[PDB]
Amino acid sequence: SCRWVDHKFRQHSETSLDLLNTMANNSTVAFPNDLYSQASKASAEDKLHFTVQVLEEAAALFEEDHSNASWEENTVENFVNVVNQQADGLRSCTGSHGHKKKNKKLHMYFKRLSSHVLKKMSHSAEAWELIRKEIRTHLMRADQLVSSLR
Repeated sequence: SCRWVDHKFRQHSETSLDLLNTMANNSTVAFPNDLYSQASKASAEDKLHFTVQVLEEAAALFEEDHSNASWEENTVENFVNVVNQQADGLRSCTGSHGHKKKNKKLHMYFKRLSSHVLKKMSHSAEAWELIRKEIRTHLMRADQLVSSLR
C-alpha cells in the first residue's frame, strides 16, 4: 500500500485527462491489449512496473517535433509535467533498488507509434491528433490497472 496510489494518482489522472481534452478541442497501430492483459493478472509490483513504463513512454513521445500540433505549447508542458509526476509517484511505491526488465514489446509498440504514425505522416497536426487519442486510451487503461490496487 502506497501514499501515491491511495491519495494522489486519481487526481493526477483526472488532471492529465483534462489537459488532453483541452488539446482535443483544437481538432494507426493496434492498441497493445495483450500487454495490458498480461499486466492485469501480474503481481502488484509487476503491474506498477508496467504502468510506470506506459507513462514514461507516453511522455517520451513529446520529445518528437510537435511544432505542427494544433495545441498550445503551455498545454503540452503542463500535460507532460503531470504525466512525469504520475510516473515518479508510482515509482515511489517500490524500493529504489531492483533488477526488473523493461517491457521490450511495449517499447517496440511505442517506437512503432513514432515510426508508423508520426514519422510516416511528417509529424502533422493529424498525426499528433492520432497520438493524442492513443495516449488518452493508455492513460484510461493505466488508471484501470492502478485502481485494481486501491
